[PDB]
Amino acid sequence: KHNMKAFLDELKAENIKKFLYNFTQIPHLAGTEQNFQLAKQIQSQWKEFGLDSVELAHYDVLLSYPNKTHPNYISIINEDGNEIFNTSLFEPPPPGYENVSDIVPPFSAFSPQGMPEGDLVYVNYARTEDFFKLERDMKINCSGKIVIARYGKVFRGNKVKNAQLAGAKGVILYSDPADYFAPGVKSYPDGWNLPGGGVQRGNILNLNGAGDPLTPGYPANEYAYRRGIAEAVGLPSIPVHPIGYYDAQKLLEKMGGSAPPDSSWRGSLKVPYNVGPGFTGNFSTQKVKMHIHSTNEVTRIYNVIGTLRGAVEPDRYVILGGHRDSWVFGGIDPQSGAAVVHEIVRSFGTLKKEGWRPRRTILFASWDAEEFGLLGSTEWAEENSRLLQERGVAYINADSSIEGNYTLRVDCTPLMYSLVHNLTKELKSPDEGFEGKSLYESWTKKSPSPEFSGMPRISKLGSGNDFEVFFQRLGIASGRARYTKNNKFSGYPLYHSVYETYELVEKFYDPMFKYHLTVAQVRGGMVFELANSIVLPFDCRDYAVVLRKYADKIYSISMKHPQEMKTYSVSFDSLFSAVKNFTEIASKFSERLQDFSNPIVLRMMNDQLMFLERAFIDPLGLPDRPFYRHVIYAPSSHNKYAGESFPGIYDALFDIESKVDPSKAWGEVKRQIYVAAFTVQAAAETLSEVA
Amino acid sequence: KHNMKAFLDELKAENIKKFLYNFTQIPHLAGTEQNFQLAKQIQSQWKEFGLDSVELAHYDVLLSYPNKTHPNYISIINEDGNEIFNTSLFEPPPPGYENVSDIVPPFSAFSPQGMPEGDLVYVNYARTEDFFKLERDMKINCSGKIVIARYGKVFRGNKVKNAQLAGAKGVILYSDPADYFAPGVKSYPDGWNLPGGGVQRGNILNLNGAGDPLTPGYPANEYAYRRGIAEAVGLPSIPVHPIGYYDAQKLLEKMGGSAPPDSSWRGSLKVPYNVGPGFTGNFSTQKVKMHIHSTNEVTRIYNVIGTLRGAVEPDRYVILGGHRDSWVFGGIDPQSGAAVVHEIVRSFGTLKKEGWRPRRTILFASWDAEEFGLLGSTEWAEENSRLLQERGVAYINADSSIEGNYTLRVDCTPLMYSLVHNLTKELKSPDEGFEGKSLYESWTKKSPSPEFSGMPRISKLGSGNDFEVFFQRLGIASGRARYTKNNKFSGYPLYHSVYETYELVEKFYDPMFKYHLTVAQVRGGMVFELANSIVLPFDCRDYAVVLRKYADKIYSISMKHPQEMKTYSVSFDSLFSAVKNFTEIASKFSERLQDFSNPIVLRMMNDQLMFLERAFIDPLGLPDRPFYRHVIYAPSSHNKYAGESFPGIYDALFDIESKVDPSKAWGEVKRQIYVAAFTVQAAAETLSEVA
Ligand SMILES: *[C@@H]1O[C@H](CO)[C@@H](O[C@@H]2O[C@H](CO)[C@@H](O[C@@H]3O[C@H](CO)[C@@H](O)[C@H](O[C@H]4O[C@H](CO)[C@@H](O)[C@H](O)[C@@H]4O)[C@@H]3O)[C@H](O)[C@H]2NC(C)=O)[C@H](O)[C@H]1NC(C)=O
Ligand SMILES: *[C@@H]1O[C@H](CO)[C@@H](O[C@@H]2O[C@H](CO)[C@@H](O[C@@H]3O[C@H](CO)[C@@H](O)[C@H](O[C@H]4O[C@H](CO)[C@@H](O)[C@H](O)[C@@H]4O)[C@@H]3O)[C@H](O)[C@H]2NC(C)=O)[C@H](O)[C@H]1NC(C)=O
Ligand SMILES: *[C@@H]1O[C@H](CO)[C@@H](O[C@@H]2O[C@H](CO)[C@@H](O)[C@H](O)[C@H]2NC(C)=O)[C@H](O)[C@H]1NC(C)=O
Ligand SMILES: *[C@@H]1O[C@H](CO)[C@@H](O[C@@H]2O[C@H](CO)[C@@H](O)[C@H](O)[C@H]2NC(C)=O)[C@H](O)[C@H]1NC(C)=O
Ligand SMILES: *[C@@H]1O[C@H](CO)[C@@H](O[C@@H]2O[C@H](CO)[C@@H](O)[C@H](O)[C@H]2NC(C)=O)[C@H](O)[C@H]1NC(C)=O
Ligand SMILES: *[C@@H]1O[C@H](CO)[C@@H](O[C@@H]2O[C@H](CO)[C@@H](O)[C@H](O)[C@H]2NC(C)=O)[C@H](O)[C@H]1NC(C)=O
Ligand SMILES: *[C@@H]1O[C@H](CO)[C@@H](O[C@@H]2O[C@H](CO)[C@@H](O)[C@H](O)[C@H]2NC(C)=O)[C@H](O)[C@H]1NC(C)=O
Ligand SMILES: *[C@@H]1O[C@H](CO)[C@@H](O[C@@H]2O[C@H](CO)[C@@H](O)[C@H](O)[C@H]2NC(C)=O)[C@H](O)[C@H]1NC(C)=O
Ligand SMILES: *[C@@H]1O[C@H](CO)[C@@H](O)[C@H](O)[C@H]1NC(C)=O
Ligand SMILES: *[C@@H]1O[C@H](CO)[C@@H](O)[C@H](O)[C@H]1NC(C)=O
Ligand SMILES: *[C@@H]1O[C@H](CO)[C@@H](O)[C@H](O)[C@H]1NC(C)=O
Ligand SMILES: *[C@@H]1O[C@H](CO)[C@@H](O)[C@H](O)[C@H]1NC(C)=O
Ligand SMILES: *[C@@H]1O[C@H](CO)[C@@H](O)[C@H](O)[C@H]1NC(C)=O
Ligand SMILES: *[C@@H]1O[C@H](CO)[C@@H](O)[C@H](O)[C@H]1NC(C)=O
Ligand SMILES: NS(=O)(=O)N[C@@H](CCC(=O)O)C(=O)O
Ligand SMILES: NS(=O)(=O)N[C@@H](CCC(=O)O)C(=O)O
Ligand SMILES: [Ca+2]
Ligand SMILES: [Ca+2]
Ligand SMILES: [Cl-]
Ligand SMILES: [Cl-]
Ligand SMILES: [Zn+2]
Ligand SMILES: [Zn+2]
Ligand SMILES: [Zn+2]
Ligand SMILES: [Zn+2]
Repeated sequence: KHNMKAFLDELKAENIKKFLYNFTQIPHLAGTEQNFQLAKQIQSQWKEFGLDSVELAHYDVLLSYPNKTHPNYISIINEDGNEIFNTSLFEPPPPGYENVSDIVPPFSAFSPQGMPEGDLVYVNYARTEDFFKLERDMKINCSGKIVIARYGKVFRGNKVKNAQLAGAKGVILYSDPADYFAPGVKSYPDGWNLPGGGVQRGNILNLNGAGDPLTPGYPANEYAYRRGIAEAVGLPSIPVHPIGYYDAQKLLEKMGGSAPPDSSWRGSLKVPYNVGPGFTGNFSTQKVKMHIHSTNEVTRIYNVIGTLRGAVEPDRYVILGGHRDSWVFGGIDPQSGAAVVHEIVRSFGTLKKEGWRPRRTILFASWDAEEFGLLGSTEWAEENSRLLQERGVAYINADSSIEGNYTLRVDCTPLMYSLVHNLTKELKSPDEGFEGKSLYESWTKKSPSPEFSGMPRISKLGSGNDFEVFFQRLGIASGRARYTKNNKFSGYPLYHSVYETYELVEKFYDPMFKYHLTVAQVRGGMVFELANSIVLPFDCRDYAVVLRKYADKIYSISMKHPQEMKTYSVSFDSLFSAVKNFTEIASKFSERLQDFSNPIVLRMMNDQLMFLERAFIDPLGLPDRPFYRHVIYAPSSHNKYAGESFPGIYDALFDIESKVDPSKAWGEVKRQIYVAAFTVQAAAETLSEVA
Repeated sequence: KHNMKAFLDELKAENIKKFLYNFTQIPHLAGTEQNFQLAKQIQSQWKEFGLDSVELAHYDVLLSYPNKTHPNYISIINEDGNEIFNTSLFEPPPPGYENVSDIVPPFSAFSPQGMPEGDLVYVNYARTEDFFKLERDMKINCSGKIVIARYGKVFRGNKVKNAQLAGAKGVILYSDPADYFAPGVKSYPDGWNLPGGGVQRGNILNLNGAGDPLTPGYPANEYAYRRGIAEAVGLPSIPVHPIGYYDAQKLLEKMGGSAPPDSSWRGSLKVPYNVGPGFTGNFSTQKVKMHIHSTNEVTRIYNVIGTLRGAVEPDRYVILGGHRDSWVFGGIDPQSGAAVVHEIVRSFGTLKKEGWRPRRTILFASWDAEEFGLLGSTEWAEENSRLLQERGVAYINADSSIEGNYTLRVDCTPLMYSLVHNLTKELKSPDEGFEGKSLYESWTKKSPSPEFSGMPRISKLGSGNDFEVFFQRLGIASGRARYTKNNKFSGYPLYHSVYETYELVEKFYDPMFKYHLTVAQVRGGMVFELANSIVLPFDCRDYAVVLRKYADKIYSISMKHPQEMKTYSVSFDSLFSAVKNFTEIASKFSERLQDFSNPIVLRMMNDQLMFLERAFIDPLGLPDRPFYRHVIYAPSSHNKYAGESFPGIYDALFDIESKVDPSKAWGEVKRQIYVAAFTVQAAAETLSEVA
């Protein structure tokens, strides 16, 4: 038979291993010839694997690169202008790769050029609350200072935005061993820890979903009109550069000024973690100078798009997508994901060559330039938005399959919760001690739901990956699954470093490729069910449950301000009424879904299921973030990686006690309650009987 | 049999007459108790006629009314402040209605209050080109003046916007007999002409599609958050009032200053049509003073929504809608339309009681507050946008059925051209001299296409009626049809006057109700075909033809500026390429549509037809007009009643030789060409094979 079990059994750990090795021998930086060659290879292989059509979709987008003959670095400079200490120009390359060319040195993509010189202020993780602590409590002024921040906790672009708005003239990002060095494990190449010369690359944009900074709204095709750089979306206005903890110790060790306010501001280096500004007495005339010469350049990128035409509903699309571009070798990020996609395509192709086709169309995507701001996925979705709007059933992401080997991590829409529970109960756990048990059992044991006994944790989608345009802009039900560590937004120690290699994975993460295989079964099984189940495998009742949880949560935030809610008559009654109505109507829809040979009622009902995520989209977008249109979820305004629920109301309430016109601030809270209550009711009504 | 002929044969002229009489005995002003009672009557009758469900949908929107105890009027005031002439406080009521209560006196709805006093300037029709002529050529400054303008040619709201931006402190609108008095016809009650005491009511908003001025984007339901009046959409900032030509002669006769620039500025009154400013020598110390005391008030309105559930595709909606609120008796506007809708519902109900149901769902709507800015239709569409987005096949409007008795007038999307041609070839002409001939024959003879031999004229949809939200905001294929005169945007003489009565229609327009019956057959036949045809009756190839015409036209406007197109490299190549591609893909889709027992391919193909109008929607809207989202058509920025093609490019090019930064202006032209080329290509691609 051709069923899910046939599909799953065809997946092989050994193939995933072969593909990972093949994808990680040379760097595949977006916009480089090597990454174009890999795109062509993937295209050719997906054709040989059996897909109906496999095309490259190219765009010309703004990318950023260091200048090869004018390198970026940071100095401590004495009063005579002698540079007495310089940060490294590159990470010491790993064993056997010391002769690999075209390793991009560490840099912060999209940093402007500049050579700012000044006094350092240490700002912990550079979070919103860290700047509150500095400015409001400690009375430390960052204006005209160079800020030094440790990576971790929030997306690095939010750190830069926070430093910019604090008046900083430059930002230095570094990896503290508190966050990037697990006690009792060896540094690469002898274990999976970050050495002191390791450095995390990464872009520092604040795109808010825009895609290519020059073409918001429209694909960056051959005739596209581009904004000038001054009007580009999301570029930082101050220079930024990342360094490792050997170099960071040299910058931090001389810091004076005020003591850290408490222990949560202290990392693991042998320094005081003084906040500054500037250095202690003897070194007080020394300064820090950045030298940043990177350039932004419009550059061609290439997505690979593979189609497996559906037998019955070819106009309904289930999409499996993940990126292909990497910072250097991409041993984990993204090739551990891309190798799993490659094997999934191979398995679907094997069934196809035997005469099988999925009920609905499956689209497979190898996205480019994800590392530079989700550019490949976003441009393609901008080009194809009308098709995706009207035909998109679901999107399953496929970045790194493993970021650890402890347990599964799933983030998805509530519409997929039941699908994920049912699928994981039918898969074998790969975990030591759970042989013969289900993946559901091991996952639930290791990552219990905080809400429900005997259920696993499933998180909200935020952003920082290629599902963003599909979910937050277009409102297509989306999900992701990967293996993870026991720091959830910080990344694993070797993230975006030259040390993320095939050997890292094969030696230290997954030598038997069993975790990769389990992730292939989860991602692949989800796509199989979404593309093949007669009734789409979405349970609207699961959205009703979470909407009540999110309403309770946002009401509880507001109720920290009872006097103001009395004064401005701030009521959540409409939102609770909408949620109650959604619960009622969803329950009745579920009964009809169980209770109907009629393909029109089926498809009418499948259309109701498919357009339910779509109904949470507001065509006017969220305030000042027009590309985040989903009213229930958006990436947190303080941390792109985290999802926030009822984001319009959440941001209206955030730090509201600081606003100088409380009448206006609370009016905007009420406006957001109305928009949310209306959207929930309108989504509910899409599930009512149609006439 | 139950087929279109059965439906059409059931329609009766005598019933339409009975309904028109019933709907026009008392005023039905939006927000009044009389109009709520009529809503309840219509609801009850549509239920008895056989509809499955008939509900009222109410909203609380901003309306505007004169103050009953402080009337609006205009004076000529002498230097001592004696008001030596006053305009009328009401129109002399028509015979037998002199005791009707609650006739709203003439006023301009949404005028602010004020008592501005000043010198008059006469501005012809107050069009953009009239202000260009005054300000640029004649060097006349309207700042701080009261402008007097004749009604006609463009929507009165555009006149007010133009006067406001010229710096006017008040606007007086009047009906000139040149535009509102047909030579050789008697004034009401002895014929259909406007008497000198007649006055045209009408709102003067510039909503640009927003709906209720206080709740743009969202329905004005019970919990809605409202803007403050200062942030309301579309309200004028200067007082405005309309008068008849007896009163206008008294204001114009003393005008001095400069002579009218040419004869196109002279109407038919025995005055010089001096442009001013101010009065001739002897009266130069006299001024004009307005006294406006109207109030804006949030008021409940009621739509009636009737559903006839489809037998096969109940989740596909064909909508027949038109307004019910009138300024006074609504003898033509809108009850000549509403009576036709009532008879159409009655006829569909007759088939339904015999066991018939249409294939798709038909929704029937009696909209409220159309006269105050399309408020009822727009609020309901805001409430139901997700349902309409995903399920809306077509919208057919149904305002006034007759505005004359000369020939048919059809405005619609190109997708309906073939439907309209085919239907009119099967209907009998009601015209004298064409007995036994088709309506297509009489219509084509009387209103020949300017493009094609042996075809009738069909115009572009603009706005000024309830199809706006469906077509320009939501992108649902829309059409309208009515009988008209041989002044196309000016209205008929008694438009929005107390004289628009049942007797006006019965005596002077359509005594045998044969024109009303013909319009019922056209509107009703269109709804029948849209709701019943197996394949939706849309021909995508007709859109390809018009897109080329519109591309040629916009290129020709640009080519008035060859040096600038050379300098700024302004190319229309992408737009022509998109149009060529749309033509090719549409031709291939049409072949497949002819060449496919498979209901999924059918419905897939019907979905492609239904979503083709939707594909012309840009979710970012047009510049500064977020509710006009269709890229091919928008209401003209100079005349809400007229449609403009490629409006984004058209407005970027308008008066471009006057812009002080030509580089920026031409850059925006290029940006609009890219948006249009992309949208045309994206719409084309929705017709490609789906996978
Ligand atoms: C959840 O679903 C329920 C339906 O089960 C839905 O209930 C609706 O609530 C609205 C808003 O409260 C009701 O609106 C009322 O409608 C009647 C006419 O039917 C009006 O007369 C009422 O207005 C009067 O009273 C108001 C309140 O005191 C006054 O402000 C006003 O000036 C009038 O005096 C009022 O508009 C509506 O009838 C029900 N519909 C039902 C029961 O079918 C509820 O709105 C849904 N929740 C959300 C968030 O949508
Ligand atoms: C109408 O439909 C046609 C398809 O029938 C479609 O044609 C496409 O045109 C684009 C834009 O011209 C082509 O883009 C080229 O793609 C190749 C790879 O296939 C690239 O190598 C080309 O780039 C080079 O040349 C450019 C121009 O000189 C340079 O600017 C660039 O730097 C490169 O050197 C170029 O991107 C595309 O291949 C075809 N697709 C086909 C034929 O299938 C056309 O775009 C449609 N019209 C609209 C408005 O969409
Ligand atoms: C990764 O695998 C691919 C596919 O097997 C290899 O590319 C092939 O290499 C052979 C030998 O040079 C060529 O003849 C084929 O044309 C290639 N096939 C393609 C591109 O589809 C590639 O060499 C492998 N890369 C590494 C680094 O091992
Ligand atoms: C840090 O790097 C800088 C730049 O390369 C070094 O300073 C330069 O030294 C050279 C040769 O001695 C001089 O000709 C340049 O004028 C210097 N450039 C600048 C910008 O100062 C510096 O010596 C290095 N510091 C350390 C400690 O290695
Ligand atoms: C997950 O599996 C459960 C258990 O099989 C499914 O729930 C059953 O679905 C069938 C078919 O509708 C019903 O007859 C049963 O009553 C359901 N059992 C329950 C609710 O306990 C559920 O549909 C599956 N989820 C999917 C497919 O998304
Ligand atoms: C318009 O027609 C309607 C419906 O025939 C009339 O309303 C009915 O009037 C009778 C007699 O008063 C009542 O018993 C019914 O309750 C009404 N039916 C309804 C409202 O559905 C109405 O009187 C007519 N109006 C005019 C001005 O002729
Ligand atoms: C135009 O109307 C105004 C307002 O009613 C008239 O002026 C008023 O006359 C009364 C009684 O004679 C005075 O008590 C008021 O003080 C006047 N009001 C104002 C505002 O001036 C005026 O007479 C009318 N003009 C004509 C020609 O009929
Ligand atoms: C309008 O009527 C024409 C003439 O009947 C229809 O065109 C015909 O459609 C049938 C069915 O597809 C074809 O087999 C013929 O070749 C067509 N004749 C032509 C193009 O001259 C046309 O489809 C009708 N328009 C509608 C229904 O919107
Ligand atoms: C990079 O630096 C070199 C050497 O100083 C310089 O000549 C060139 O302008 C720079 N390249 C850029 C900005 O692309
Ligand atoms: C901080 O720095 C600059 C001093 O140049 C000053 O303009 C700014 O107002 C200061 N802000 C606070 C809050 O102290
Ligand atoms: C993989 O699992 C084993 C068992 O805990 C351990 O040796 C190793 O630390 C894990 N690797 C990583 C990268 O967590
Ligand atoms: C209308 O005018 C009367 C009489 O002058 C006045 O008392 C009242 O305030 C006005 N009504 C309004 C503004 O609604
Ligand atoms: C017209 O009127 C006012 C005079 O008060 C002046 O401020 C304005 O600049 C004038 N404009 C032109 C174009 O003459
Ligand atoms: C109706 O038609 C006849 C014939 O031309 C004519 O008496 C009359 O002017 C027409 N009525 C109107 C309002 O045009
Ligand atoms: N490849 S990844 O680490 O999962 N995503 C990248 C890019 C994310 C973004 O730009 O939103 C990052 O977080 O730096
Ligand atoms: N009833 S009608 O005359 O066709 N439409 C009204 C309202 C139009 C509008 O506000 O857009 C008018 O033109 O004044
Ligand atoms: Ca773009
Ligand atoms: Ca509204
Ligand atoms: Cl992922
Ligand atoms: Cl109409
Ligand atoms: Zn990644
Ligand atoms: Zn990454
Ligand atoms: Zn009307
Ligand atoms: Zn009207």
